Amino acid sequence: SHMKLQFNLKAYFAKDAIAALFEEANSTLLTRGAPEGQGAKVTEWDRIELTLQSGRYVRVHDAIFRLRKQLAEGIEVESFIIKVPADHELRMLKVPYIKSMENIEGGIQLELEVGEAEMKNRVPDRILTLLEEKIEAAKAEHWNLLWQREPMEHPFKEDPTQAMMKEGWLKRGSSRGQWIHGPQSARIFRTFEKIVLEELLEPLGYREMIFPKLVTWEVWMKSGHAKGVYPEIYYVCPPQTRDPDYWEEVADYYKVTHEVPTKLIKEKIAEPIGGMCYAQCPPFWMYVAGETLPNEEIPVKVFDRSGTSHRYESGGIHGIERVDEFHRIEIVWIGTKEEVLKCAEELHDRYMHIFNDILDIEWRKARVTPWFMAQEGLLGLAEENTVGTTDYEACLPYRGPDGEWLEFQNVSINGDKYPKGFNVKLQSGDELWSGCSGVGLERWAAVFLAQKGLDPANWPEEFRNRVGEMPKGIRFL
Amino acid sequence: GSHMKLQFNLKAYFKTSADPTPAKDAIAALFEEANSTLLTRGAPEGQGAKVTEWKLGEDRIELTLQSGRYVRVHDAIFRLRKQLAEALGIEVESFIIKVPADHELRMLKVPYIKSMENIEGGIQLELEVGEAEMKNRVPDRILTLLEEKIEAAQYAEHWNLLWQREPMEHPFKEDPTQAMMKEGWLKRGSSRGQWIHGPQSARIFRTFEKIVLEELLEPLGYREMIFPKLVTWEVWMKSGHAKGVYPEIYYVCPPQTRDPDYWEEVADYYKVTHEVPTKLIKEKIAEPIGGMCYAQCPPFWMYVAGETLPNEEIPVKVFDRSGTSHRYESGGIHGIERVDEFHRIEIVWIGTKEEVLKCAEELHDRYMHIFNDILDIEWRKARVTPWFMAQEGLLGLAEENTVGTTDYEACLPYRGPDGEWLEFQNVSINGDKYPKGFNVKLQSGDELWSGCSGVGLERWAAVFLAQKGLDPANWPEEFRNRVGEMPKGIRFL
Ligand SMILES: Nc1ncnc2c1ncn2[C@@H]1O[C@H](COS(=O)(=O)NC(=O)[C@@H](N)CO)[C@@H](O)[C@H]1O
Ligand SMILES: Nc1ncnc2c1ncn2[C@@H]1O[C@H](COS(=O)(=O)NC(=O)[C@@H](N)CO)[C@@H](O)[C@H]1O
Ligand SMILES: [Cl-]
Ligand SMILES: [Cl-]
Ligand SMILES: [Zn+2]
Ligand SMILES: [Zn+2]
Repeated sequence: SHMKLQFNLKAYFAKDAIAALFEEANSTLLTRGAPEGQGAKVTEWDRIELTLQSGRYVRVHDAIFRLRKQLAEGIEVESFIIKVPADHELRMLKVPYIKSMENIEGGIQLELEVGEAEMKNRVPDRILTLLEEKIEAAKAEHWNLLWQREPMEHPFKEDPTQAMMKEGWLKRGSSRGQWIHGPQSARIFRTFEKIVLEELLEPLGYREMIFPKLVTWEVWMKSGHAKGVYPEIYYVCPPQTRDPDYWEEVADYYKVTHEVPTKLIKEKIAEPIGGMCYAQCPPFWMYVAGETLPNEEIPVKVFDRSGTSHRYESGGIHGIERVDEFHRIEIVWIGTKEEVLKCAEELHDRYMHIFNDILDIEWRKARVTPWFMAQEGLLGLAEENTVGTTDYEACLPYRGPDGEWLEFQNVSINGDKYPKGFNVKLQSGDELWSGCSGVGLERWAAVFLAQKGLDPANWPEEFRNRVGEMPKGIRFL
Repeated sequence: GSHMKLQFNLKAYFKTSADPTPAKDAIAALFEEANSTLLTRGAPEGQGAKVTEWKLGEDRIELTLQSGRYVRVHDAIFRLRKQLAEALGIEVESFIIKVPADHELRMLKVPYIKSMENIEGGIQLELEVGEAEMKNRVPDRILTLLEEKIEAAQYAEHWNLLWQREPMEHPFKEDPTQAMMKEGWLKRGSSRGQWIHGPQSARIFRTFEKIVLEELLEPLGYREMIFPKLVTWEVWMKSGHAKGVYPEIYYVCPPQTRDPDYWEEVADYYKVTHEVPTKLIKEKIAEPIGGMCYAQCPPFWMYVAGETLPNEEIPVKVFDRSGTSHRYESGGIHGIERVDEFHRIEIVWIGTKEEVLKCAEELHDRYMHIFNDILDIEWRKARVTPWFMAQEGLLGLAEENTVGTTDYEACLPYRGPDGEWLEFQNVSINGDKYPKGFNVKLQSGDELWSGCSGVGLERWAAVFLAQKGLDPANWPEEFRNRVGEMPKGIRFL
């Protein structure tokens, strides 16, 4: 039912002549209605008690400081109620500045808890917005094909991870979804990196940088990840102190029992400062944060390959196609909208050549949900049509004729999100855009070895040329 | 030191059958026999364990056992249990250990220790232990623990010169980090002691890395691997780091669940306040599973853990350069010479003692060429406290004269004529520690040794740029050839 939004405030801050002010304040001072007469109205009333109410227009905490002006010839809060319309009931949720939440036979009734400082800082605004966004939501990722290569014959049908484990290419690491790469598998990773460097990054004029791998909340606040990335983060906590005396109990406990006291260690570490590299590109942005670029400096074309990314993926035993610790080449570009779109197309042309002529794999491209929207809790598609992600996918023969194709890398136009988030300006003042491309080496390896096999004699001439003589593994009895 | 005897004193009783009375005399005979034959086994002349008194009861064959260094009372009582069960439930009354010590120790919370008091000659420990603990060899580990804390309470870091280069002219005296910041080579990252390297600084790192590959790793036949960067408690237990690495690790905690409903409260908090609720997040993460890469080599050893290597497969010569190392160093605002996040090439080798010694020699020879001929820096090397001991909280040297660490140090002219030199890399011989810790064997049954070498790229840069400056025109020809044409940085208004 069409219930109405209602702001309700009880507040208090010798004179009888205030009858020519308060009576007319309900028709002159607070009458600023948008569609019609939608201002603050009917209610009852230096303890000057106010019970005045409002809707979306001329808010009760925007009108309460307007009465601070008129009466000038601190505000203490008593009761605050927000009646929010909702077509159906909603689950109980704890949200700061909310004391009570109740679903009824009408909608949702919130009981907020604010001071005058909280009213000034716009607290009821964000609570409303969030609650309205939860009721608006009260489905699925987007996908459509752009191009696919003609089907190929697939003489190799085995799981490449199984094939790699059997043949001593790699082994499982100690941590969840983690691998140790022996000489052969390492040779494959470095050859993919050499290809991306020589066939893409150098001819396109990209410059190497080293991005930080420990990412703080500050970065993820600016990148928007602080909006919903939490389920997949590997959190990092420093110790509360470096004082050995403080850690002696833990060390002594271990030395006697041969078990590390993980519960006591958790008390002795600080709250998390952030987490391990997740999307890779965000910590780069502190390099350009608050800066203004001269127009001759763009497009800024940069890449990183200096470490591991960590994601707490879904449970189960997987191959190197799905891991909790991975190795990516992050490619980032910044410029005008036109340059960002042009840079993206330059990359597509270089990726096409690589996958067709060097790896000679069967692959496709598809428009999907923007990486940044997915990683902060959202789905669907971006508002601007030029903004979004293009996914690169390839078949894994072992998965069967109907198996799902593996996303092995992406290319994204991010719009002005990052330049806005990190406050990066252009000298001319024209809007800055950015893009990025993530190359997953474990994913390239899953695709290549699933299609081509582990035998150099069956790999394309172009790849084999770039590999050199394959190294030997470490053999055991 | 104290000459006082290490002694063990156990008051206990058995129950290896259904309850009798005093109904067997062979008990008296086997205790006298054990003192003369059984409890002497594994002990030098007259240093065996002794049952010094015994009495019977209702299913209680109570005895007072005594011993020293060998055939310890927690080991000897199971020798007696096997006897008193095959010839015909251990409960402990008291477990006393007297340990020689010069100085008195501040008592601390240690499991299975009821009492600790000073005596003449050393320290007396009354243990709170049962039969499971004795079988587990808990008394042994308590003794090792106390011996470590007694050894530490005596009269820091060791240092002795091995080779030094003839002093060079030092025309550049700027702090290379300040110089690099002013010229747009790098900027500080958001995290404590963290840096973002622009095109110019990254070019330098990559050139060092190429020098190590081409001048060392390739001609010496090293094979690249990729070691894990998130390190688990399992790895650090086997490496010994679990013994005291704690004050300096960046701890890693996974979420307790991926369930988005569990994390809704966190996201909602941020959306309303614009603040990340770090206190609530700490409640929602799991206990730490380990921490970020610290020594780099330990997680490799999971590759060889519990395996046997064929003799034709050694020496095993591998390296890793696949990511970042993280250490919670001492506070203060510093340059790239003192960082919490660094990039190292970890070089590892495994084989026999003589092969490991040889591989160490080969690396030293290649390093000497690099620093003398290519970087052309003023440097030295010195024998120092073994890296693995220092990261366990220990000082001094290993008692095997060949086991230890050689540090490479170089002067930073901005620190002045008397400033401390900077350690920029090391080469270590680690003995059997890692093969033993991870259970790696050799087919021939001969001992397996390993070593490692850590090349810290930030440290190479701090040293090279402090001595040579940031201008390529003043760099050595051999270095300038390898760098190629330096790239432009990103210019700001
Ligand atoms: N758990 C994982 N295991 C292995 N590779 C992964 C994993 N997650 C992502 N990748 C690789 O990283 C690429 C880009 O990751 S992404 O989430 O889609 N997008 C981003 O993070 C962007 N910032 C670009 O890197 C993917 O195409 C995939 O190849
Ligand atoms: N906090 C740090 N910042 C930068 N570089 C470091 C830091 N700590 C160590 N290194 C580099 O890593 C090298 C070896 O580190 S070590 O602690 O001495 N020893 C080890 O951990 C051994 N496993 C060898 O890697 C040092 O010589 C130094 O060059
Ligand atoms: Cl990130
Ligand atoms: Cl480590
Ligand atoms: Zn990105
Ligand atoms: Zn090492």
